[PDB]
Amino acid sequence: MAALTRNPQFQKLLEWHRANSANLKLRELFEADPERFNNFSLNLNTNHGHILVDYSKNLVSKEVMQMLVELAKSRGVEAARDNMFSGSKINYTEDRAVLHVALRNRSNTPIKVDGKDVMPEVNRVLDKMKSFCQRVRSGDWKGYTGKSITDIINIGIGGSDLGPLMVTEALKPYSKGGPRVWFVSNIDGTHIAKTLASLSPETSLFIIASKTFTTQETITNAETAKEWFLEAAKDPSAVAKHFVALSTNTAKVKEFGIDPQNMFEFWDWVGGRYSLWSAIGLSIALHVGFDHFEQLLSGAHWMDQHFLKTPLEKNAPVLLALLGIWYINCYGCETHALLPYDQYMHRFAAYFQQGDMESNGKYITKSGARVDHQTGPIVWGEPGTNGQHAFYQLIHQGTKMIPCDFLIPVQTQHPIRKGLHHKILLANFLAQTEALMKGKLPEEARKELQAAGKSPEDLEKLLPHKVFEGNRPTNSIVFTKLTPFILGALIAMYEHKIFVQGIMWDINSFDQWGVELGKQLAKKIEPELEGSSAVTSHDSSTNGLISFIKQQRDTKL
Amino acid sequence: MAALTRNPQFQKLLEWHRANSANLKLRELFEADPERFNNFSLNLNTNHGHILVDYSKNLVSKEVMQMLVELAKSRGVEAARDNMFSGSKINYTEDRAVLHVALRNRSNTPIKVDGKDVMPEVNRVLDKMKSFCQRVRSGDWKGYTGKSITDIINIGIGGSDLGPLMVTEALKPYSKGGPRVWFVSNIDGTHIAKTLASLSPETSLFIIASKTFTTQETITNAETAKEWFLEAAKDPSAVAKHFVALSTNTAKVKEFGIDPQNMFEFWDWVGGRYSLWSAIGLSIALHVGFDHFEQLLSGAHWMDQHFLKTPLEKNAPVLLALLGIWYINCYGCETHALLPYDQYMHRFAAYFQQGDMESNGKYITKSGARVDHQTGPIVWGEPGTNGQHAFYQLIHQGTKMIPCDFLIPVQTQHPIRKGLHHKILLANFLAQTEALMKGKLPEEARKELQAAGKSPEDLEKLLPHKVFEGNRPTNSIVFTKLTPFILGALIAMYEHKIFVQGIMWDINSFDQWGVELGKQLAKKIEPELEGSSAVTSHDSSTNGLISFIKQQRDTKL
Ligand SMILES: O=C(O)[C@H](O)[C@H](O)COP(=O)(O)O
Ligand SMILES: O=C(O)[C@H](O)[C@H](O)COP(=O)(O)O
Repeated sequence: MAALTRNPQFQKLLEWHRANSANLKLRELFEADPERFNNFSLNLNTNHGHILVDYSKNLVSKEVMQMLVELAKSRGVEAARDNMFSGSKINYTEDRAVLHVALRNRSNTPIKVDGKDVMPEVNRVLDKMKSFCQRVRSGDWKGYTGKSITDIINIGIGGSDLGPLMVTEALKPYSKGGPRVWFVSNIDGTHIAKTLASLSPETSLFIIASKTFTTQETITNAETAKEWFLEAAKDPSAVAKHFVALSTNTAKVKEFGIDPQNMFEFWDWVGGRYSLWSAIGLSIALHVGFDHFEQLLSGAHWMDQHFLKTPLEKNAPVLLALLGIWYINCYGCETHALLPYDQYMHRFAAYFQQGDMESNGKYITKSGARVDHQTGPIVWGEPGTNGQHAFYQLIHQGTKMIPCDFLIPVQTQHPIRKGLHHKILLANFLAQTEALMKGKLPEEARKELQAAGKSPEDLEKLLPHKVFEGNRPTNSIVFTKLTPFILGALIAMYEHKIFVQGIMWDINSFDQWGVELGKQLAKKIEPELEGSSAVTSHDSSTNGLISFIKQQRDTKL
Repeated sequence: MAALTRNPQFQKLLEWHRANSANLKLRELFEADPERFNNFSLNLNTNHGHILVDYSKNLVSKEVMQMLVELAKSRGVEAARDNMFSGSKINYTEDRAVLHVALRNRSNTPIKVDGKDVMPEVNRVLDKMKSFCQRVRSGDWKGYTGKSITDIINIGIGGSDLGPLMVTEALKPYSKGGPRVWFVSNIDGTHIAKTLASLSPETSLFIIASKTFTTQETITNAETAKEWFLEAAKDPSAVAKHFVALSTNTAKVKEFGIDPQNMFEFWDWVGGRYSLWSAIGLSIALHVGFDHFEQLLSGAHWMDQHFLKTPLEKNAPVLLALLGIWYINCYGCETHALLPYDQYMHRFAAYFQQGDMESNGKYITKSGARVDHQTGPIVWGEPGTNGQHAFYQLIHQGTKMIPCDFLIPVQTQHPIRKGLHHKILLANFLAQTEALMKGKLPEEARKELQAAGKSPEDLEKLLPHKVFEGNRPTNSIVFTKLTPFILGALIAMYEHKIFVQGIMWDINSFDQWGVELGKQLAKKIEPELEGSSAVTSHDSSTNGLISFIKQQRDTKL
């Protein structure tokens, strides 16, 4: 078996769930205890706004939370956290440190890897980013025909794309005066082609974002961009005014034709899905300004310190992690929905779909054992209120239990119509979790239909369809305003939630052998697509699909 | 007990699964049967391109498919389908016909509701749409200062938003000569504010899309748009030049102040999530032209005819439905992933999130009995190749079974670099489903670790982390090109998949009672947010969150 299932505190938790969970009814939990909100929420004062983590609408009692905290202690969460923060090589399959926390270590307390403090180099690259941002944003940096830069294009995929994309979308109001930012990621030629169609080579700056600098999609996209650029500029020296690199691989950057002076370095202990805090964040800093990028880092640092110093029973990422364990390993819920009531946060769910699933979508433990329990959930979601009109039907009246985190800023960036839109948005945010909790009893629906004027026949026909069973648990995460600082704190909070779950499951949150597999796969099929000859080298499906491609690719439509 | 679980063909299938499902291994199924692709795929010739539905990489034998087809028959799928097409009121809770098939009924064969052919009115509205499209696209339709329209803004939510958005995104290359299209949906004031910031009142035309014309989000957004417009135009009579309506409710359209000639009508038998084919698709027709809109309709009509005429055992939407039943009701898979290897299709998954989940996220059967089995899955996904770097880690190496549909056009709209990008994209599409099926054996990974120079100790430790169990089932759906016609067929195919699943579960795919409770509770909270007074009328969580909002909304950050 595996560490979690062999753990006596987990077996106690699970046994309690089997014996007692059917008796947990949210509506009744609240009625019985007027202090429920007070005892099952955290109001965090960061001194730059508050974050309220209200976990009271969860299927938990004091005893459940106690058992969960004991399990975290039994699973050695505190020691593991400390090991991450001190630069221990906790990425054991790759023998690497895990130090995204060093990237935003505003205190500058030394963090050592291999006896050497990483902070001087972290800060050197940040200084280089700051200087570069000033030069570009001021209009001082000129293109090959002597014009200021108007457009910045990040080329990268996965960890080198989604962070910068999500954050520049979320912090859009802070981009006034900054250059337009574009993200190219897919190898699909549509992505680069449609982007380049809107650009001038004279005023576009490309950012090639790649830890390895060998990823097929990114290097191919970069080469396509360079070819397009050089067709116009016709001068290799012009590349240095228009192409920069964010990477750990100096040799491959040089090979591509980028000046080492145009290279913004990061390190092997920065996981891609944890990399927006590093040089990978350059497009963020260019778009919103370095000061706002620093505020983002500072928010993360606040949350880092919260995670590091707070007792587990009052520790926000730990509690979120433990509630997840409860739903995943005791209730068996496959999914976790992230539902931010904020259009600017429209890529937040997608970001953590990567952050969570690539981290904890694992099945081998530190001991080499195959897990005999569930690990990471499927993470999904869309911003409210749109979701209410798309898939909430299923959340309310389907056959699935779906833990949801509802997120919203108190203050809107756009208080139009004297705040009318935000009032309605807030009302829906609140009402939805209330509804999921409370439901609507047959007798309550019966009274409603009676009042609506329905005949005894029509009422009886319609009744069961109008019943909401409720008891659907949510987190509500509410924050003063979505500033760069508060966003940094929220991202870091979920990063540490993911960390805690991974430790408890005894898996490595920080490798990605499935992703590494992917990068080895396409090479075998590529040459087989060339020419008209039939391919017989694979299974009949792969073969048949190739035959279809070859048969269909010359047809005129 | 419910209809499905009481069905003897279902009982046989479930019993077969219990006794035999451990014997099903994809690798073995292909090894034992060289005709597997040939017998477990459908190559559909539409006369406007081919659609290959390759379902061979699924955990099914000939016997399993036979059992599934028998179940579809004994659950009344053929009769239920015929009832939909004939205008029977199969939406039994609302007593409505279900006739999105009539909207695209290119044959013009009479379809009666209450003894009246609906086709004349369908065609009348289409004619009106065509005329309006000519007026706007030609530049003949002038704004209040006499200028041609350059921007169209659809305002709507859910069914009045996702379809038009997804289709205009997917068919972008077909929009030459068309006005720019914008989609405002969220009540969050960010959405309309950032949209209006980039527009001129002189050249913008708003399309107010609302079946009911009372949806709070849409009408509020519409009124905000009108306020912005009138600040510039300062003349209420100019509204008629810049606002049109897509509705079933003539009166409410008139109350808002729109010209009755500016109203594009649809009918109660057009479900919101099945509405893009109706007047709701006006923004599509404006963007890509009416001819292309007609091609979209014709593709759907082709698939309607395929669904209607084809024996179940070779009927594409039926087979897709049956595989889903197998994974949902026998394997217990909560989710279904849609993975288009196509940037233009980037909103396809979000569209069917509504189409699928709002239809089949249900728990009450036709008899009024509660289901005692799973219904609709959670639908999710992002375009390839991006997912390969992000959540495919979990698909390959997690603890969840996740049926995936991989979709791709053979021909790209942007064959840059002599087809290099598309070759790579196709190679990845093919290699990923192959790898999901095959995995990687210990003997294969061992040799890789050996060749990489890993020590005997390191190899031993790394090995299980590098092994992939495989046996992960997929569908591959490959089509000649993503044209308006082919896109229409693909959407219609999934519509009918959803229909078949709904009939088999004995649920109503066409109502949405589960949105009501959240709406009611939001109306109650809205006025409570105003002013400084404490709110105590709810549970302590709702009260506490409101208190936090009132306390935090005046804080200056
Ligand atoms: O998402 C993945 O983990 C990586 O970030 C992605 O494969 C890109 O890798 P690169 O930064 O080395 O190009
Ligand atoms: O998604 C829902 O089913 C509806 O389409 C949505 O609420 C919009 O309703 P309306 O078209 O009546 O405004």
